[PDB]
Amino acid sequence: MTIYKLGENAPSIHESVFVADSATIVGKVVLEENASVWFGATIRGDNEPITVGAGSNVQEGAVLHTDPGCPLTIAPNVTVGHQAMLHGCTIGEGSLIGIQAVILNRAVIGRNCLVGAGAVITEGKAFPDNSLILGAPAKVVRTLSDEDIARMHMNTKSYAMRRAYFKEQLVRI
Amino acid sequence: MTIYKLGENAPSIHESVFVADSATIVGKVVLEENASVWFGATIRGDNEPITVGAGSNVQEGAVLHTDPGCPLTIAPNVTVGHQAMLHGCTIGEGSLIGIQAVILNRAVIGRNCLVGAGAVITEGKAFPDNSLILGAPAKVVRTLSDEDIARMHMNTKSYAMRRAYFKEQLVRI
Amino acid sequence: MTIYKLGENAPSIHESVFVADSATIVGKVVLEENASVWFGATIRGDNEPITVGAGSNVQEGAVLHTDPGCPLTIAPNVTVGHQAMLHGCTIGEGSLIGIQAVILNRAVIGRNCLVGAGAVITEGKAFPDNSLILGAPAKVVRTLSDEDIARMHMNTKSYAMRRAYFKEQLVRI
Ligand SMILES: [Zn+2]
Ligand SMILES: [Zn+2]
Ligand SMILES: [Zn+2]
Repeated sequence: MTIYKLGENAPSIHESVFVADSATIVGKVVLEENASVWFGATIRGDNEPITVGAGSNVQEGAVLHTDPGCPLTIAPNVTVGHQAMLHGCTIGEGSLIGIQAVILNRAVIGRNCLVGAGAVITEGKAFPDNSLILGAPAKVVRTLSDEDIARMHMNTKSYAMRRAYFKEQLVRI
Repeated sequence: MTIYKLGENAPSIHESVFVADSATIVGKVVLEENASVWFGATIRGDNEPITVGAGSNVQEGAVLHTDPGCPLTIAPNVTVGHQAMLHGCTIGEGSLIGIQAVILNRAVIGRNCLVGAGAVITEGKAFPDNSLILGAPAKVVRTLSDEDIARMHMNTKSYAMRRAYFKEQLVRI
Repeated sequence: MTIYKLGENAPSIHESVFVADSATIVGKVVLEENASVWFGATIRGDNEPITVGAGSNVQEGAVLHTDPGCPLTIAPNVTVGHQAMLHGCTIGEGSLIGIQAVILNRAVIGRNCLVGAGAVITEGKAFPDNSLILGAPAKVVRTLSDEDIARMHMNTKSYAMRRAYFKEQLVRI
């Protein structure tokens, strides 16, 4: 596997976590219960700590990094889509980060936000809870409905389930 | 290698296929004759089936996935560029998907289309044959010329050839 | 590791280089002193040669490729950010390529340029030294200040240092 200890800092991974063999986890990284990191994703905890909250998933090729003074915190029940890039930011509980979305240092995404695929959130930007954030540079286009939020959570919960399926039914050929 | 069987579903790969050691193939995936999947690419067939048509290539870091009710079908002679992301869509024969392009569920790209680098095709969008599709959200900017189409195909055919070269002349150091 | 010889062409890597185990280096590739290639990055030297200048870094998931007649040359002291894609272009000394930025064939980036995250530089575009290049298609928005340039270099130099730390303190778990 690609789980690495850097210096004296070794990842803290809950047993229930699914970490794909090609998912790189380095240094100061905390992966909470029911979280999952997929193929090709990389979580490099060499500067500030990086936390992936319980029930949260980090999909294929997503890259999580930080810079000094910019810890990366992903709250519980969050989906980080394929190829996304989170850099030293804060993601609120229940949010969904779209495919290839880019979020830079100091950015703060509130609870239940949906960041659109291909969006780019610049450094220091803050967004209120339940916001649909689209564009590059991204901005709040409107508030999400109960349905939007419920579908986002359904996807995230589905991944928390898929996690167990991959842990017990995935066999190399 | 990173070829995985998920549950009872194992990938169907034609012997002529080139699958890079770091290319992840999981579950319900069909890779037809002369297709090729490069380093870091991931094809996750855990929901709907994913088919890569004969003579088609999936370049470095591209990620192919689907959601229930949204199978991913890549027709023959198609090029999927580096870092692209295809999610539950349909790609017509002879097309070219640009670098980092993103195509979401239910999108349908006709035959001989060229999707520009960095474009974003939203869910459900459909585009006619021979279209040059650019933007995010992407749209048809104009019809491609015989030359445009011929150059696209030349690239794809070149990859079908490069496939054999890598299968027999690539040696780990 | 993922260092590959293609045909008769084998990578030329300076001993001081840090090459992550999952970093793919193939064929005609030259990695100069103090350069570093991170997890999931791929440098495919199967067409034209690809050179990574001394003290330059190629971050997670970045993909470097070329096409015939389009060599890829990355000058010394350059930072290529996470998930960037450089295709047959020329990057001037002291520059910084932002996260997920895409630069296509024949593009020329002068010395000390900063390409913004998510930008897309089309084929053949040329940009003068000390330019802040943003957008897709990207363009020069303004000249960088001494500070901007100095901070860019600080990041790149920091990576040249981090390189040694990973070479001696990174241990698989
Ligand atoms: Zn970083
Ligand atoms: Zn998906
Ligand atoms: Zn290429």
